[PDB]
Amino acid sequence: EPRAYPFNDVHGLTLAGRYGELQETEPVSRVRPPYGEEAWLVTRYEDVRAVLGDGRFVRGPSMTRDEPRTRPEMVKGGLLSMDPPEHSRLRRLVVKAFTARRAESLRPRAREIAHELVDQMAATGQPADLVAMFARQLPVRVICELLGVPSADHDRFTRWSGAFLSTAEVTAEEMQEAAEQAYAYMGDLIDRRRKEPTDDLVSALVQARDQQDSLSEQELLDLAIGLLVAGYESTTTQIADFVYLLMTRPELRRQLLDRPELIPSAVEELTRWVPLGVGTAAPRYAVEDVTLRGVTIRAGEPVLASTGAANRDQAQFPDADRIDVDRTPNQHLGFGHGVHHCLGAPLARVELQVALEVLLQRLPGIRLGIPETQLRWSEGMLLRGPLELPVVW
Ligand SMILES: CC[C@H]1OC(=O)/C=C/[C@H](C)[C@@H](O[C@@H]2O[C@H](C)C[C@H](N(C)C)[C@H]2O)[C@@H](C)C[C@@H](C)C(=O)/C=C/C=C/[C@@H]1CO[C@@H]1O[C@H](C)[C@@H](O)[C@@H](OC)[C@H]1OC
Ligand code: HEM
Repeated sequence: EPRAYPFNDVHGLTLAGRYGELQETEPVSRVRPPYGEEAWLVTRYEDVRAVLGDGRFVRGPSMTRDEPRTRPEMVKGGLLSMDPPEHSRLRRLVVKAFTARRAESLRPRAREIAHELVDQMAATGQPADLVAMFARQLPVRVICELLGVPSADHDRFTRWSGAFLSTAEVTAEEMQEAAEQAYAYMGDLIDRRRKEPTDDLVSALVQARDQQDSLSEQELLDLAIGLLVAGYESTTTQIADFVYLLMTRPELRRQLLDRPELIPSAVEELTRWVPLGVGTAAPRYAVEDVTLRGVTIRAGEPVLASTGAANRDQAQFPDADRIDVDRTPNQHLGFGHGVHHCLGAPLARVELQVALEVLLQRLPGIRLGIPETQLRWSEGMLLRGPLELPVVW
């Protein structure tokens, strides 16, 4: 009676047909995930937005509940596990430091890094793996620039970070050692910056004040590592998926080569269209009974709000399955909605823009150097994207 979930096949970016059916016949329905409790699934744009934006739907129970999910282990904590007012306080301090202006200031360093990565690929000759050499490299290096990790330390910081990716095949202790190295280093960097501040985010986070409040020592550290993990795999996977789409849809590539000024709009349309998640936004828990589409979600029940399906809802987006780089309006939920809206979105936007700009300017003939049907797709079961993208140019 509840349907087995996820519906998405991980071996591709296709939106499961089941979503559209439910948007039409059963917009609030029951699902059984591979791990964790049965939950409600909400699929219409208006309802998904309503859930992520409604005060009666909270994240705190995540910490004491068996969350609907695709993997046996549970990754808990961070800002996304918090509710106002505690969430509000931490978020006000972070954004006071992590401004859209800071994000934009990073575009020139993001481009320089992107050029380096493309040099390194040209150096080893076609076919190069776009995933290993570029997509897994650009976002963690940009996070290094953002935080203020000295250039000398970018390689070891990148090495430790790759062990946090859901696609890493390392043992538990290997991952554990990489995490303790990342924590110790970050705590030390924070301590330097406190007693000798520079222009980087760690310095600004240390000095951030809000009506006499400040971030504690532990807060600073947990927030810095939280930015890394929230900002690495997401961006890496979306770069891979966007270039995969550029390489397999000639009209998309051609539109952006003829008119690179369309890249920012194409980044929005692709963020809308790509159902990047295997499943949904982090479960929200009802704090009281809430009636939605005339179904009563009872207090305490978990609710999985699919931004993947919402972004492809025909009721909100004309001809929703079409990728249209000029689409307007495009009020997609690809960076979420409500108090947990992606804190890093201006910088993600910068990176994704830069990735496409540099790749298209350096390698305008970039294309797959194996057939599409032979691509290997990640089975990490959190996000969808290719494990390797061998490319020729
Ligand atoms: C795909 C996106 C997420 O990836 C993840 O959720 C990463 C999960 C990986 C797969 C985990 O590693 C696995 O642990 C198992 C116990 C063993 C397994 N192997 C060895 C067989 C191993 O692969 C976790 C436990 C790895 C550790 C280092 C970790 O805590 C990772 C955190 C990364 C979270 C990533 C980012 O999501 C962010 O999660 C936070 C909990 C939220 O607060 C928020 O960030 C502030 C969120 O992004 C919106
Ligand atoms: C293309 C890349 C990215 C995508 C598609 C993405 C998407 C998201 C989405 C959908 C959420 C809301 C999740 C939910 O409500 O369950 C979120 C939250 C968050 N993101 Fe991102 N994100 C990206 C990149 C980044 C970057 C680069 C950073 C930081 C540098 C970042 C930091 C965060 C943090 C800290 C949160 C939790 C915010 C909160 O709970 O208050 N993200 N992101």
